[PDB]
Amino acid sequence: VSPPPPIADEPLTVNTGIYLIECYSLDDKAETFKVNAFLSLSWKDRRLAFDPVRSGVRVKTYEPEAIWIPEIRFVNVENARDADVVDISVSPDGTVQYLERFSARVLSPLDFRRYPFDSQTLHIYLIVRSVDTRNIVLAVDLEKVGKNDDVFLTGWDIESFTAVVKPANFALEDRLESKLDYQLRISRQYFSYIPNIILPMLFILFISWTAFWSTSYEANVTLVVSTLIAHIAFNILVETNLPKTPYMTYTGAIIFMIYLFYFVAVIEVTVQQYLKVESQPARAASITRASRIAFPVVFLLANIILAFLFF
Amino acid sequence: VSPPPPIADEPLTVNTGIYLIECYSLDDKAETFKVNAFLSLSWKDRRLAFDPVRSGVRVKTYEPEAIWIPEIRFVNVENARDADVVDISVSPDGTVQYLERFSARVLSPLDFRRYPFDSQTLHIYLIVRSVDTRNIVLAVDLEKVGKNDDVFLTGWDIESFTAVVKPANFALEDRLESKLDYQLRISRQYFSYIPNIILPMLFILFISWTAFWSTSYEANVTLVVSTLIAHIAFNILVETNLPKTPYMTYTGAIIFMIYLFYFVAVIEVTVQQYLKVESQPARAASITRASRIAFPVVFLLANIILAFLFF
Amino acid sequence: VSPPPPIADEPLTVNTGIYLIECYSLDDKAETFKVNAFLSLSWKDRRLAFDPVRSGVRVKTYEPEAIWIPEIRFVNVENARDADVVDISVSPDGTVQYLERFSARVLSPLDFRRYPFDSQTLHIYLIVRSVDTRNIVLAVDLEKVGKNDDVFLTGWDIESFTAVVKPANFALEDRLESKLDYQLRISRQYFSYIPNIILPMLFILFISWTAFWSTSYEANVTLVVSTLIAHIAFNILVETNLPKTPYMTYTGAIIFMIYLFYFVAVIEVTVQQYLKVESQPARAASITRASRIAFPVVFLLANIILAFLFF
Amino acid sequence: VSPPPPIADEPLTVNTGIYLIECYSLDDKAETFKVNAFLSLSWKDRRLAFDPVRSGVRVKTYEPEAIWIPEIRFVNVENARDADVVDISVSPDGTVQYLERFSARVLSPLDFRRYPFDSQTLHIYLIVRSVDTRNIVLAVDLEKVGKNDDVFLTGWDIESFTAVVKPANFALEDRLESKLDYQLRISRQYFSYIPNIILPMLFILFISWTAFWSTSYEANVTLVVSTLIAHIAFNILVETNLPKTPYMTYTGAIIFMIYLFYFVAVIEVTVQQYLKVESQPARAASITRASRIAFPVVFLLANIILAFLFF
Amino acid sequence: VSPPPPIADEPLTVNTGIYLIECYSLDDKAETFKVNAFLSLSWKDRRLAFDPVRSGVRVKTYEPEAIWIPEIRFVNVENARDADVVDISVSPDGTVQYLERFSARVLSPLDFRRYPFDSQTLHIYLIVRSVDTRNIVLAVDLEKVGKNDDVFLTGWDIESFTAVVKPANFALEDRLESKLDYQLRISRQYFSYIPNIILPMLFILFISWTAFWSTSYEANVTLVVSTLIAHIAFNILVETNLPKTPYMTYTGAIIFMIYLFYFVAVIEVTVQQYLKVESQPARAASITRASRIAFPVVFLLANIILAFLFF
Ligand SMILES: [Cl-]
Ligand SMILES: [Cl-]
Ligand SMILES: [Cl-]
Ligand SMILES: [Cl-]
Ligand SMILES: [Cl-]
Ligand SMILES: [Cl-]
Ligand SMILES: [Cl-]
Ligand code: NA
Ligand code: NA
Ligand code: NA
Ligand code: NA
Ligand code: NA
Ligand code: NA
Repeated sequence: VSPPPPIADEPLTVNTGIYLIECYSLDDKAETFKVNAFLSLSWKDRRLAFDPVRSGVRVKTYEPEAIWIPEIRFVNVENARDADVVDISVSPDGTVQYLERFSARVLSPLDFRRYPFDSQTLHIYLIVRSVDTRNIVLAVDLEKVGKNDDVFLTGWDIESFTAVVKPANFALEDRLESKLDYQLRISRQYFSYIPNIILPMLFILFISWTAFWSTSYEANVTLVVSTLIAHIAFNILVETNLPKTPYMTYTGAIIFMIYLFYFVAVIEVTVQQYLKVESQPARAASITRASRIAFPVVFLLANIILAFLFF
Repeated sequence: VSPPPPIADEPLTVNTGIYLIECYSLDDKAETFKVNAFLSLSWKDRRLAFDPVRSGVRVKTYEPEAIWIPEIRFVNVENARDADVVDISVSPDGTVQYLERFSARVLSPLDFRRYPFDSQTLHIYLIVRSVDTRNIVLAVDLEKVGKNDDVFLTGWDIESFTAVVKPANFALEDRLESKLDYQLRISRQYFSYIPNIILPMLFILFISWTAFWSTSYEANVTLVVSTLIAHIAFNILVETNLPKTPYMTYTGAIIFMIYLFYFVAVIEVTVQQYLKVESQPARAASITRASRIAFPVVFLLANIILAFLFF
Repeated sequence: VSPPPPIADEPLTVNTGIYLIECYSLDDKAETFKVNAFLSLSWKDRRLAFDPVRSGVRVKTYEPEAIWIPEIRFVNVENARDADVVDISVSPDGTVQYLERFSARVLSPLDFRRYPFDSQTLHIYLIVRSVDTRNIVLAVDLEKVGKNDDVFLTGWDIESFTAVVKPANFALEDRLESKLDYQLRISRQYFSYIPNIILPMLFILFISWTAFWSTSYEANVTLVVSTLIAHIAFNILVETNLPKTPYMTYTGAIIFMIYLFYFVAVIEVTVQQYLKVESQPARAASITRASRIAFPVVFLLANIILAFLFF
Repeated sequence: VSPPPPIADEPLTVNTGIYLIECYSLDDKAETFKVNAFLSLSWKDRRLAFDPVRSGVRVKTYEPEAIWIPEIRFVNVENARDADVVDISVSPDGTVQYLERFSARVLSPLDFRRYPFDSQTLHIYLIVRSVDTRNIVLAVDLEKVGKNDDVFLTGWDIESFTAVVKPANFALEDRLESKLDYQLRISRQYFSYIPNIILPMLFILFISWTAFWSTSYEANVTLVVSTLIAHIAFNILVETNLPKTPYMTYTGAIIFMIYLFYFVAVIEVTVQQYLKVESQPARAASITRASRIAFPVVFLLANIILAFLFF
Repeated sequence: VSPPPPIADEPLTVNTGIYLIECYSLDDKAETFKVNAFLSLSWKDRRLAFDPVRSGVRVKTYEPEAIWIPEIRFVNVENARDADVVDISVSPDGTVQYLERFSARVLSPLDFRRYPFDSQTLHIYLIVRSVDTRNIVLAVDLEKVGKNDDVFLTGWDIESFTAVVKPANFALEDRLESKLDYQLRISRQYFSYIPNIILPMLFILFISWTAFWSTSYEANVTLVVSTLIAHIAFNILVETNLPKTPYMTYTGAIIFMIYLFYFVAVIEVTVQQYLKVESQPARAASITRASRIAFPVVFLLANIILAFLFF
């Protein structure tokens, strides 16, 4: 079976639609998500036209093997989609209506700059390669784009699922390709990060600052070094949920900055002890009293500066 | 092969049944479970009618390829089910009895609010899409719904496996869909959480309170900070077995609240030391004595309040 | 192809055999194991009978497609077995000898009560569903049941592989099922648990008891709290190799009991310090001296009681 | 279908091309990467020649089954590539133009000597085995070699994708093999290693050196041993992201060297304490003062020497 | 298609060869490795003989379906090999030359006694089952056994790939089986274990011995307990890379023995403190001075004894 022949010199328009049934497994490290959806295709094939009066039937059902079907592929998939044809219907004028249900692991880059307060635009790129007899061009049937109300992506809020209606037409190996961009806009449910990572991380930091109300070097060393090790455990925990980025994320910036605070608290604790041994406790008392104000104040201002640069 | 023709204007009724053979791998993080079951289907196709006198047999066996079979799909599966046809029996009136054995990874959301004392209703949604020639509607044969006595889901108790007998019939892409809800009610075996997470977590918390019977700042700092780090290890352990939820779980609430207790114990330990250095041990003694009662009392009342809000 | 016809009203006997080639991947958490074996089937088909004088041949080889073969399935498998037919031999009387090689992931529950000194009975349940024309019943050919001498299951000793010769015959969805139970008896190689978990766990416990020969609260607090944290690391290590059980395991019971010992050692260390501060060191000396005997004695007796309840 | 016949005694030239669509999952431990690309093949088959005047058509489309196609394989793949034929076009002279889209897990060794500041040359080796009737030789069509602009490999920068145009022609099992080398040059995005591993590791090292401004043995022991344990946690973290190499990596060398610094700081801390107890604090003061300069100076010079040997 | 008929009563000899293309994923825990190789087979089928004069052709190419091919299987594979036929060639006398490329996950036991200084002999067992018409026997064509020069097994050195030329002929389910043993001799690249596990483990052990030059119980307790916890972290790290063995490995023996050294150092530290409190520091000084020599001396001799028993 060959492609439908043109009346003039017009390309063949394959109208498309994607109806999401399931969204699952958004893997941040892999920058992938799994999708279960309906792919609907429609085009005119005059060779398939019939008279409903003469044939009796208003529509004709076909097996994929019996007719020409455009080879539609996904650009950003790991392996070719697992697809199962649901129906093929042909109106008297030869308008074919094809429907298949598929599943696919989609590869789509994520911007982690504002993590865990980030929003993403996931993409599903549909593509068709033209043949020598005909140039094939893709279109969007908006009445056939959508998602099931129950569609849930664990740890994310689905905002919208739309299609950029004008395809990106280009040459690849001296043949025309027509590409469509289906965009799934999502925003991360940041909630759990607050009681599990953010507040525990602040609590251990504030505990290290109790060393500014202590003259005991041994206890101070314990407070600052112990909490520093717990900070390292949180840094390791966070970086295991994320891929390695060539930029700084919001959480990464805070986590990094908090090390400087631990480092400066060790200097203070060291200086205090040194002065007391040198019989200068009055000078050490001045440094410790200033630290009580300076550490929370510089921490609050540094955080305002960071929140400003990132949001 | 086309669908069976109607006598009047009646939809074709495909009776269904699901008999569970195996339940395994309830993945809390993924919100999935694996199932191995029997899917039985039954419909009338009068085109398949036969006379046992003329044919010899009283029931005819068919290969799936030989006859029209309704395209029945699962809504909430990751990939299309692994299925193997066991039997296709046709009786003289044209009634077809179809039996297949399948295995599928089912995606079903879980409510972790009361974790690890939670119950869940797992769902298996069966669906059929109508054709232009006929509207296909699903029914439940209750005599064909059940589960093997040996069906065990590691770490869970299976309560019941029933079907909501009235299908959800609705429009989807200008065709009718008939959906059935099969519900597997389960409840978590909370037992192991007690000696492995809950009691160890309470023991280390009670150990931190021994600081209220000590005047040694160095020892108190070690007791409270060391046990706090062990609490962080339990928080990390717990959160690795759970997905990130946009709500607070019972365990999460307790784990979070216990940080406040560690934070306030550090303040007490700091205050006590400060007063002793300022030559006010009588005042410090009053605060430490009150803490001995206040900490267990507030811990018990806070826990009663939490158990009330969650149960 | 239809099933063989009966002479009288007798069921068709399908003689079975399982010869293990490989045993691997006993996953304790999943409660699964992987098997690579031979499945042999034997039944009589009179339609297939021939005279070896007239035909010349003593046996006839067949392709699966050419003859009727009973649909034999495994009950407790994750997915249907990956099978490859090795041979089909038909003798003059019509006795068919079928041989296939298969691989399957078998789901079989494990009793962890005596872990890591436990023995298990793994099961492979074979099943056949009867047809309308004939009732099919399973039998065991003992000469065709066995295992390769080289069959090794990493971390386990294989004791025996036998079959319960009488099938479980029962009705399921108004048809007869014939089920056979093939039992693989294994016992855990507990050896490695001794130098890697048990003895390290006892060493750190005995190290905490050195606090009974020390009057230094600061050092005592370090000894008891540090070793307690190492105990938590062993508890976490152990519980990651096991599924969550609605009962107590042997190791779990010991691990749990050892927490009580750490808790009571903290009370002793606290009491001793308190009395010394209250200028009562003679009383504290009496409690520490008793603890030196009481702690090992109660530890040994509690362990004897536990070993008795579990074995 | 047999291979095309030669005019003289010339080998059959199969022109090749690889156009990358997706690059993903560069697994450092496994030394593998996943690829989704176009494989284009072109050869002449005189048997397929036609007159475009007589046949009307300018090109002829074929199904793979209809014509002879060379068996082209990948050398360094885990399993055979998952391939789907896109097009087969035949010009009037008999020049066949074959295009397939494939996905493959490619096994390619990595040099970790300069990790995490390393560059790699990933290889995709194409091969063809000659037949008895004809010797098949591979060529590169440079116009059919390339990559999608959007091609991203998480944690890496793609520099170039080129082919070594001259094949490696060699005998293997008394038949000719023609092998082509497609090279994907990449360089690691080292950025994230700086705030997550390198700077945290230096901070804890500098914290241990504060012991050189302290006369408190107890505090010193805590500072040096605690930071040493945090170093061990970083060493373990790093070595889990890398395979075991029969050579030293850059990071490995630094991580190893830093242990010697911790070991010598423990000797210093021990010596100081010993002298103070022996009533020689003047001598200890001289050693501690020298260590304040010696430790950072030797650390800086040792690092210059290492950076020189590795870069 | 039936097997070739014998001239006399001679068995059918299938000559075999395995040429390794890729070796990868030697999983120590699973005791498996993945292989990508060529399997070549050769046998005589007189029914396939032709006159080169009459037919013109010197060799005849066949599709697997067209002729009888021996069912050759691998004994120690997880699942049946993924195989693709490269060529089937038939000389005029009827000698068939079959070549296929395959990939397989091979299950082969490993001896960890000398880990990480161990050598292994990996096995690939080829097998053929006899038929009633003929006894099929396997042979090795040594000119067709080998490996690609580029064959690399990450973390291992490949020494040789040879075949035990005489098959192990035996009865299995009343048919003769012909088995061949292909042996891949490898030796572990122990290098990385030295800077990553062995030297770090010795450094922390030597640090605990600095307690023998200290009279500070509090500091001693910190030194010995902190380093002991780091030893536990190394024990856990090592045992995660290895399966549980019913014997002691070299590393396991050293790791275990080092616990006894930590235990005895705690006794010494305890004894020293006890004597000082009892006003016997002269006696404690004698024990501490002896320990300075005794601990390194007993450590060196115990290690010589262990190296002797294991090598
Ligand atoms: Cl696709
Ligand atoms: Cl263009
Ligand atoms: Cl074009
Ligand atoms: Cl489905
Ligand atoms: Cl099965
Ligand atoms: Cl390939
Ligand atoms: Cl095989
Ligand atoms: Na088609
Ligand atoms: Na059908
Ligand atoms: Na059959
Ligand atoms: Na301490
Ligand atoms: Na072909
Ligand atoms: Na064959």
